Amino acid sequence: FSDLKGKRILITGSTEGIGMATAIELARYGAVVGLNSHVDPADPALLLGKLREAGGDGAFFRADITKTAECQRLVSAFVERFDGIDVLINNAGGLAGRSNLENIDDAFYDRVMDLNGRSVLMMTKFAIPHLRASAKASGTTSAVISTGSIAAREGGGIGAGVYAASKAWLHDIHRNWVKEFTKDSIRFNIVAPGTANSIPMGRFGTVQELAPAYVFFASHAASGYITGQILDVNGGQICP
Amino acid sequence: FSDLKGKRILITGSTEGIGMATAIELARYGAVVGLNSHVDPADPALLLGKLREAGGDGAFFRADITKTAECQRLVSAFVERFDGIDVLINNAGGLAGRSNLENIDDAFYDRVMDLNGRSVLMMTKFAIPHLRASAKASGTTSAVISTGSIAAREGGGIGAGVYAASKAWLHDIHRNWVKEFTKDSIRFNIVAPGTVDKTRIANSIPMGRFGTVQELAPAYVFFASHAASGYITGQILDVNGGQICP
Amino acid sequence: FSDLKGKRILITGSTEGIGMATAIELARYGAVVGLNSHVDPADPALLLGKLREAGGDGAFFRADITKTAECQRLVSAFVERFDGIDVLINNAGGLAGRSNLENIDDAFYDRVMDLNGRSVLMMTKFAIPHLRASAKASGTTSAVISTGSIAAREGGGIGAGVYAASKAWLHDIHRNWVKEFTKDSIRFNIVAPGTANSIPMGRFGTVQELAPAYVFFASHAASGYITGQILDVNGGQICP
Amino acid sequence: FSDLKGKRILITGSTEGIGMATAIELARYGAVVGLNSHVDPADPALLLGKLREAGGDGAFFRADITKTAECQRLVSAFVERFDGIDVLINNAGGLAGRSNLENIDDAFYDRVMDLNGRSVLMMTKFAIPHLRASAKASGTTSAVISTGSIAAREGGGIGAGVYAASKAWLHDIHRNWVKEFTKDSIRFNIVAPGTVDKTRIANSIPMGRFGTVQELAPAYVFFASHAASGYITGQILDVNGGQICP
Repeated sequence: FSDLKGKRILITGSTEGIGMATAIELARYGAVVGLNSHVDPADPALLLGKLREAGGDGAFFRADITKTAECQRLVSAFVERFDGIDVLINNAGGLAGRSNLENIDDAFYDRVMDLNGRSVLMMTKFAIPHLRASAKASGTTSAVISTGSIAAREGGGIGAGVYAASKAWLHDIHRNWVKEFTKDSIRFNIVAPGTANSIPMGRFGTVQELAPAYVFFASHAASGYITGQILDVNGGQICP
Repeated sequence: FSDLKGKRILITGSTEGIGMATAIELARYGAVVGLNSHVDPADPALLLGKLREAGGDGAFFRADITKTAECQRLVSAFVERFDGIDVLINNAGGLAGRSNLENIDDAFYDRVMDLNGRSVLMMTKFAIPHLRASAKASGTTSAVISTGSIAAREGGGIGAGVYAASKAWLHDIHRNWVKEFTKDSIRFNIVAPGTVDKTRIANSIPMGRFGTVQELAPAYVFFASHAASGYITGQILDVNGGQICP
Repeated sequence: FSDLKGKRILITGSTEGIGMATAIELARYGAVVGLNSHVDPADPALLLGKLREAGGDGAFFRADITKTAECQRLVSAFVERFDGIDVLINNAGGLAGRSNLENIDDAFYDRVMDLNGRSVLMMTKFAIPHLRASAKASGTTSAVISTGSIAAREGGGIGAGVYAASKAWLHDIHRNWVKEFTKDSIRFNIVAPGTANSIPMGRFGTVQELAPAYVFFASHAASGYITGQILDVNGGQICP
Repeated sequence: FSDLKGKRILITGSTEGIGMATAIELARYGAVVGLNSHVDPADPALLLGKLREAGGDGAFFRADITKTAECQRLVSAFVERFDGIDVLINNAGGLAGRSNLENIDDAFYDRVMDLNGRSVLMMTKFAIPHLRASAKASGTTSAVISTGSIAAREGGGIGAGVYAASKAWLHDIHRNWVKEFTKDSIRFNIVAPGTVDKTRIANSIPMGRFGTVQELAPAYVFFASHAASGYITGQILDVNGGQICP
């Protein structure tokens, strides 16, 4: 993954969990990583230290990407700082509460779909021209990676229907983006985490077991001929 | 399909296309069909005449189901007329325009997702109580049938990404509803049309032509009948001339 | 399903279970049904009586379709009797024993694949020219229906790996046949039965709940624009 | 991928194409690679020289793995040389001809299914005991990686039906092996190439060209490394320039 050195990678929802672990793993190969959350972390400089300690660089950008204006602002701020985008990682998302169908109102639907649907759509939209520029300059490809879910495939847990559907939504919109943007040499791939006795490996995954898949999809040398794919990382929980 | 006689079937978006053809075919087996559109058909009496001539009955209910309040109102109106719901057919939906990703704004996203996402969610939400009651009274099952799409599987055409995604959204939410509502003896199935009535799309179809609405309706009849499909739930039947073989 | 009247339907493995139930249901719409098993049933005339009582007709043909020569003989015998084939139903198949991977030898592999693979391949092969002729004469379509399985999708039970794989094999070869033979107006579809607490409906299916799907796929009026599809009949056991 | 140093990786069909490229890329991380072909390469010393120049080691083993006896013999030979197996890569396979269905005879069926079905079954069968022992000794996982195909998903080209089916067979038997062998800390994953090195096939690929073997190898390296993919089993990674997006 020597081709990740100096690559400018914007990761949404990356101050904790999978996003932060991915940021660090990418930074180990010299990536320049834009961290993001809707809230300021306790110690932003510490996160930056971990990126630089690993061998890369970066910055933290606060932005609430449930709002389209904020997606625009985040992309513009990242490009102002680093002069472009080589990889976008759509990682921000989540359940945003649980509700059986009969208790779902407009507010609940809006909340879940803004977090998991509108955010990914608009982040990607605003990143496209920068990703297009990146691939043109490098003569290789640029990349989008999005965090999917097992729930996209088998409906998710009771009360998590809208969330599950939003991930199926994501998995399929990537297929559309392959059709539109492969001509621009932009690749699109998904890492789909699982959720214990329904898991063949008999345990939940750790963030360290998720990060390498993102690194793989980020590197043109590793995955340059790979686009429109979903790699499920779930200890065998589903074998699609 | 003799077990469809008297069954009360609410079909959203059924004044034209697949919905109207399905309504007529169900009426042939004596179904009582609720026709619906967001706008008034120019003569509802004629459409209802066709249902009765086929051998069934029904009524027309105007409701713009992109609005949650309208979904509640439509279910209430149908239940006011027929006291209950035995089958809900979520057929309303559509592209609502095309846009390359870089031209998509909030309005475009909201429009497509209200038409294909919010609508089916809220229609199903408001119908489920009645479907539950229906199944309990009959001792068999009640049914939800939703119109999906090939685009749920392979991303749809350029400009149709949000539509495509909204259909994948539907296909997967049905899987969730199987988990929640199979205990209430409610079945959930999808008919996923390919291309229904250009040369390039036809060449991508092994049968070399687009489908007709008459070729779509029988799949809905099959999924509506407990006798035919009583042990079938959580499934998608693609009707597409071989355009995709999933 | 009024267009099934007089349709000549050859069903392999149809003296018991799904095959016999399907034969009867088709006969209710006036179909002429060729029954088949590798062994003579106790009372062949009784089965014929059930077809005729339902409203159709038929005959019983004994043939061991694990052997290609027997597939040829069965097709030739059916056509000798009824002058053609309008629908082929590949229903013969089954586990043929259970074996964990380490105990699988050539004999086991051969047994399972002859029953589930070679049989379907060769039955369909020998039927094609008759199915081609049927569709040309009717001006509509002729049809192949094959019995698949949930096991094609999720690997089957422990010890049933070769069986499970043979069903995935079937599901995919149908996709190839769509490409080759749609130009001949021959349709190909699959009914995929499930196998209790892993089943949302909380029970196993009955043969009566399986038969209608076959009738649906057999009728041009019902499924004339449907080819290359799999309808899983499994009480929600998998929602693919 | 530092955890690949010294790992003993048996790759069937690895004197050319994807197998040879994968062998070399693994050797770069210090792997000990068993090269195999059903026929003798014209100079094995040269191929082994490339493995050592890359930074690894290995040996060549001739075996026609369409025969079960040869599968046993190959595993025995590799284990005789290196005492065990840490990763098995089932890469041997291929069309073995094309035939329209009406021209397929028993010989055609047997040939394709021995090459793509029987071979992978028996190679995996004979390797599993050693993979089990390997995982126990290391305290991590051992791995099986098998070469699948786009044809497993969408039926393959005209004439390639049995090949296509044999790859679907493989994709699904891996799912069974996850159920049986995850308890032994053996992982099972598939790399499914699309088209690897005509104008019509290229136009069906969004990237507008066939893949190269160098673009396939990294996926195998990823699946071979417990550090990279230790929580990944029962998966298929398609490497196809967008030809199918499953």
